[PDB]
Amino acid sequence: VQTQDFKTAVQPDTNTAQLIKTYSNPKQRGDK
Repeated sequence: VQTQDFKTAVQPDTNTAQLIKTYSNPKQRGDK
């Protein structure tokens, strides 16, 4: 899972979110 370019109030790059993204959306690019 790729990290986002920068953090946002609505979308923080939390470890829990990245763990959920493994099965929810593993193909997200992360390029804003």
